Parts: sequence; structure tokens; C-alpha cells
Amino acid sequence: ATFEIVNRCSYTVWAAASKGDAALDAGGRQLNSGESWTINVEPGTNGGKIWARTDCYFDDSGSGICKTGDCGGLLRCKRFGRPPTTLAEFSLNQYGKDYIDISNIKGFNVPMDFSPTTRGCRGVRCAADIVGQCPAKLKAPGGGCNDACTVFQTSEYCCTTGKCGPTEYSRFFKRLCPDAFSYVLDKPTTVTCPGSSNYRVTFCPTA
Repeated sequence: ATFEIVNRCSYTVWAAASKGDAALDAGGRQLNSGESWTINVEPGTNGGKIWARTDCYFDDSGSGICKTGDCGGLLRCKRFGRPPTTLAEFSLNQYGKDYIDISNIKGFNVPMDFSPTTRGCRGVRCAADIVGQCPAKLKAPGGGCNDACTVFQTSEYCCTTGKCGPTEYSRFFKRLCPDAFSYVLDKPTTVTCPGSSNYRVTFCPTA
């Protein structure tokens, strides 16, 4: 499937795409304001994520570090990144359908729109100024707004053991972006699309 990744932000971002134990396509790439990157994602991919990384630097070797979403110091991501990271999540060709969603379960760093470029389903977007309204305890020193589990690391926040409900910190994300998961047990905000759809992930959407 084709995923078009577009950086409409005023700042540069380093896009990343991985399935957890491998890169998707080249796995990562710098994206100056205005640039786009078209990747190919194998059908059948389950558990894929796309995210943006901010404030990175790398050497000629592709080794370095990012302030948000670092994936083990690499430019070309093989694994998932460190929070806070707004996430575009997808599982494709699962019994004939594609399932997509945006999650704030690992915090938020950059606003995002995740929409199909094919017919048959709606997109999801989280573009409120979450960073700007982020509760004091959640603010990431490197920028971004952490989720509460990352910060507090307690069952109440992590759902370490099934039982968990919303908290004031989850509700904060939820209020600002109702279409994105705000906690593990949040009521699903996943969109079902026809199998083999194509998508566009835009950072800092304007519409």
C-alpha cells in the first residue's frame, strides 16, 4: 500500500515508520517544511506505526539523537520511538479490512492528520495545541507532552493490570482530541477502511 507522508509544519521533522521489529520502507527520513515522502508498505502489515521526530541530529553514518521519538539513535528506524510521540497506527489486510487510528497513548509531539487517499472511510486527526495546554507534570523537557504512564509509571496510569479507567490526565488528551486513543482501555476510536486502501499522514495539517 502507498503511504504519502507530508510535513506541513514550519519546522523540520524526521519521519519514522516501523513495525516494531523492522523498518517499513527506508524506516526514516528527514523532512523539511513542505517535503513529502512516499513509502510502500507491504500488504498484510500488522501493527505498523508512523510518527514524527523533532530536534534530531545525525552523523554521516545515520547515527545520532532526537528530542522526541528517538528510535535507538538511528536515522533509519527499525524499532518504535521514545515518547512523547503522536502516533499513526495501522494494521492492513486483516480479514479484508484495514484498521487505522491515531493514538496519544505515548504522548503527543506533533499534530497529525491520518486519512485515506482512497474511497470508503473517514480520516482521523489530532491537531489541537496539546503541547501548548499540556499539564505541568506532563510537559517533556525535550518538548512535547508526555502521557501519564510514562511520567508516573503506576498501574492506575499504565493499566499494568487490566483494570483502569480514565484519569484527569487521559481526559485532558481526550478532550482535546476525541478521535485519538487517550489510554489503553479507552473506547476504540479505530476506523475501518476497505482492505488495500492508500493513505496520507500529514504533520501539522491545516485542513
